[PDB]
Amino acid sequence: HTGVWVGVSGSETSEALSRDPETLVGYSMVGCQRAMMANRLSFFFDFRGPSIALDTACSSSLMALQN
Amino acid sequence: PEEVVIAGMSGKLPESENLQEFWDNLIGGVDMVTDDDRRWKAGLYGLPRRSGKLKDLSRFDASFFGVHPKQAHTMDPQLRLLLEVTYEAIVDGGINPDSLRGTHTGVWVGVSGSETSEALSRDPETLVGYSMVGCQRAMMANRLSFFFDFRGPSIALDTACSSSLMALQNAYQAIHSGQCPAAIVGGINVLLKPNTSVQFLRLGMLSPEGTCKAFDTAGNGYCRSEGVVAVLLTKKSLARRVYATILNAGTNTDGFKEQGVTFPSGDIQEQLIRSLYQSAGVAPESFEYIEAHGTGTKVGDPQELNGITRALCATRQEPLLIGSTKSNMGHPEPASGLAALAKVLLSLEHGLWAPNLHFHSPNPEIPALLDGRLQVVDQPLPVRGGNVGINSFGFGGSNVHIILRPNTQPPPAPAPHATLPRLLRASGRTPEAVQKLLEQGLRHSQDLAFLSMLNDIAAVPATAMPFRGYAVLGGERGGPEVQQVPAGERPLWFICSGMGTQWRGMGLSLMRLDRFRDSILRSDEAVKPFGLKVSQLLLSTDESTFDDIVHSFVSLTAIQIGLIDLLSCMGLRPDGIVGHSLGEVACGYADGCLSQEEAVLAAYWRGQCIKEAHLPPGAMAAVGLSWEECKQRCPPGVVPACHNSKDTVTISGPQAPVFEFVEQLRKEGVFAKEVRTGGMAFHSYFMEAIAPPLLQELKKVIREPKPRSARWLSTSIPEAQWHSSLARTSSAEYNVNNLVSPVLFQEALWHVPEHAVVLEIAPHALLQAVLKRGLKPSCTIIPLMKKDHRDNLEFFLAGIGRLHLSGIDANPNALFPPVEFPAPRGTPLISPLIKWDHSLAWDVPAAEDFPNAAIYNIDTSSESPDHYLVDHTLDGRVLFPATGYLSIVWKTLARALGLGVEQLPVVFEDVVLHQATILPKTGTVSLEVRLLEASRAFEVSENGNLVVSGKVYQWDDPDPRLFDHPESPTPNPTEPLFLAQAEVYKELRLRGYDYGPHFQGILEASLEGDSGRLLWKDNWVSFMDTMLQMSILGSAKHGLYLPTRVTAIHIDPATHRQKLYTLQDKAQVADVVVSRWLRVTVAGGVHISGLHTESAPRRQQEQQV
Repeated sequence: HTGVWVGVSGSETSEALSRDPETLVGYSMVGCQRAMMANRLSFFFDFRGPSIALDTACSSSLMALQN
Repeated sequence: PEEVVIAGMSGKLPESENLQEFWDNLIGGVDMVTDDDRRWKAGLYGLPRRSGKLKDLSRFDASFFGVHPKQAHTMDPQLRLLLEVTYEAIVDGGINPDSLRGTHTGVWVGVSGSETSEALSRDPETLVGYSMVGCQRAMMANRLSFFFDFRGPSIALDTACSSSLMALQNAYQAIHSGQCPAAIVGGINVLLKPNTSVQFLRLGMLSPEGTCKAFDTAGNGYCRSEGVVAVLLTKKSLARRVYATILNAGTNTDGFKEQGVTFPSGDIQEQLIRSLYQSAGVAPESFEYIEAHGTGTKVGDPQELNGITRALCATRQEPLLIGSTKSNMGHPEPASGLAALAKVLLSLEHGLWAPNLHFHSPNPEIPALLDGRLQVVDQPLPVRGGNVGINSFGFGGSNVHIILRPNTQPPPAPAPHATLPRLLRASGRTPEAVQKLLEQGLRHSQDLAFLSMLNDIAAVPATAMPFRGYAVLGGERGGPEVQQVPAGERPLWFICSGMGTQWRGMGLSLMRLDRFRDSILRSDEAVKPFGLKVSQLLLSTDESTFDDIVHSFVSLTAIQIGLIDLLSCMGLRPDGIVGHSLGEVACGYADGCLSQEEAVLAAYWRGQCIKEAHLPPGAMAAVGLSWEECKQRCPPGVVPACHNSKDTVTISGPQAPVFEFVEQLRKEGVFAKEVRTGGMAFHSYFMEAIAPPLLQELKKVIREPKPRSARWLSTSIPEAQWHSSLARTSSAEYNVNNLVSPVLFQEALWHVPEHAVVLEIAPHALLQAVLKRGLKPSCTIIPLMKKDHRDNLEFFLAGIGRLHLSGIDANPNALFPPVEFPAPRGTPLISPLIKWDHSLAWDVPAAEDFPNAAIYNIDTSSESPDHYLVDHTLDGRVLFPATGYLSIVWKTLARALGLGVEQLPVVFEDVVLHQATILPKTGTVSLEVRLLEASRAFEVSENGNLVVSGKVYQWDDPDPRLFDHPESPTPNPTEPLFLAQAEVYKELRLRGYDYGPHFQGILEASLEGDSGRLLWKDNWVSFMDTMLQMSILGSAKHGLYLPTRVTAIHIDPATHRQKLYTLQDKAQVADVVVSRWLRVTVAGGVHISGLHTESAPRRQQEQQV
């Protein structure tokens, strides 16, 4: 039941990959969406606990550690 | 731990402006997914044509939330809506947000989109720092914490499709362990960028039809939608209304899956559900309705429903109802959980289960539906009873589940206090909001809990909500009163009137309250020994009950003390206290220097001692004469009794001389009236004999004199003596002195501060006219009672309402018995009643902002740098000069090359003006320039209409020879006479050109018009247009000719700077030459050749008549 808490405040790669609607690819979202920062870790490492990505305005890492 | 309840709820959902419209759509069966093109053109990039979209995103009441207008435009629409939704949610629970200020209330918001930030941060040359503060995802919760002043955690979750429900679970955990007393849970989603929908379509999640047909065989996907919902969670103690209690809430992740990340796993959901309902202690058979995810996916639906079947339906006899709200409104990704929560709460409140749209045949892979274990809500099914389960499963693999216990508080049993009228006080940003609150409260006047909740939130400072209103509910009459509240604080003053106010049966109506009856009974216990029961006197029908002086005094004092108790029950504290004749004791009690027992006993002993004297009769009558004139005019044995006001004074003395003086005064026409003296003179020498026994009796009753207060302004002691011993302590001596001393009431009125609110504590507002006349005009007078009124309770409630309307804060609830909480199920929602100030529309990103051309806005406003264009009026209407197009094209070319305008010598060729653009008086016109570097061609357009075209390119090798002035058409004009500026422009006016000061650049021009001098005002457009004016000046043809084609224009700033020379003034000029043989106009560093001018209609409308 291990949980993953990730504090991320930037999503620039998703913005860059999805800019062009004609040639953008679907699986770009599965790899770039903020929620997938923790969900991908839980998927690979097979953790059944909470999988949350926080922003919380520049204290995201320490807030995730507190959680 | 403490219990967690859902105190409040609000939100804006697809095609619903509030929760009441959302319920009207849910129960009514109207599909909330629309086909319009509000966000972007339908069918873009092959996207589905249908999706759920809020009604309006460009509304926000910035002034209320302390946001400057500039930051409001750059703020994320999600946050703009979420601030209002959160405020609505807080009040919806009956909790005034001021109570939560400074606490550790937490804010958890589930947001999974930052489209607004991307649009505002696309231009590095113009983006401002506000867009970071307003649009950053971290500010979604930090802004709410900042405005509402919450000291608890402020996080913004980003798990997709579970962000809002995960936030609710986190808030539940925080409150459960005692970390927070209350929490704000929010979820927000708005559709702005089509590229995200294109990503979802490529992934295969979206449905071609756009319909989220959940639980049906034909499930192609889901359809996106946007919604904003906020929920207030509080411990059991703070909740006023409890929609439902959270028995347990948990979360877990699917972990590694063979199929992939996106493929849902039903076994993990089953484990989560089973663990939650086991740890919560709830048996599976208790459940009645399960809010499945129900996105309509061909794979997710069977997995989720089979997990539910294996977890809950294993061993329950009655079928388990299952429903999904996404078939009604669509799928808001992060705010999906809170939308289902809102649907469940509304269904529980109204007793009916909103059905699911688009369900026709069950999915064959779900055996539970075929054999009837799971019953889908096809039709509105009445609520029977049991727990409710809400689960949302993000597409990334994060699961969240919730167990609810619906509130089932039965309506309270009827009570006597429900019969009598109640007071409703409302506050709002605009008059319409106050009227809405008052009307909704009146429509449910019988509901005590609803009225109490409304009264709780109405206490907002007049700065935040400037419009206040009140409405007495259940009275014999009374429509709502609405009016604005003047800013600033207003002192509250108590004025207690003297004798002459008592009337038969006074105060019986007010005794149907509990506080007044309690005070009356306490007074009765106080003066019980003598045998006078105030209750019997008030209830006694005989008119002589208040004819007896002792009964009059005792009952008057008791009623005034009861009124003071009622006022002090609401929390009102006076700033000043003025007494007129008797009521000084009541004023003392209001101040505190006298206790109720002491006050009543002193009044009674006062009255009884007055009787025992049996002194000769003395009648006192008010006189229309002024104080000064009457006091010297008084006959022997008659003096001025009370200085009520400048215009009227009251005198008491022997009946015969007083009557003769009254008749004499009537002779003179001065106002005369003999007030009821009961046959005994007051405030005269007759009371001098009564002094000793009264003082001794008061000492018997009063043994511990206490100091007077600063608020109390003694009207029996002259102001010069306010430092005296009697004025220091309200001992028996003070009362005895006030009995015989003259009543200097008007003297102390001058000290009432401007804008004072005056409450006349008395059984009858006798001195209302005196207060009006003798008080500052800004002051306010409130009776609080009336003589022979049908129901004095209604009058008192109206007085309290008027006190509320004046900015003073008084809560009517304290008067009536407390209402049992939590409120009964079915109490009307309060969030839909909140109306804001939405007169202004704020900027919102458009589809054209996001990725998938120079623009110039010509603004003629005075502050605009292009204001000089207003001076170029042709034929009575403003036109953009052709040189204006040339200048903007030159600037665009300079920017393209990177050089500054003055560094780029440019060449134009084959310029053609297809149409003339007309600058409006108000607004702006956008001109767009597109350059083709390879072809050396340019094009100016307006609203997609071509206006100018030609060829522009840099001048590689400038030749100063070009700008040498050409040979004159005439070698020797030999005329000393020449046209000056005034004459030149008089001629041009006669032709039809009306140029203002900025475009009058010709200092002089030769008679033939070939050669002249031009000004140089540091402006290129004006200079080139001046050259064109010089060219036109020579034409013999009449009419209004305007440029249509220019073969070639050469501009060289270096030779322009070199050619310019200064006159005797500091102004700078350039010599111009026009050659009609060679069709060339050379001036300074500009060279125009082949100018072609085509006759304009020169027809103006509304010509002078």
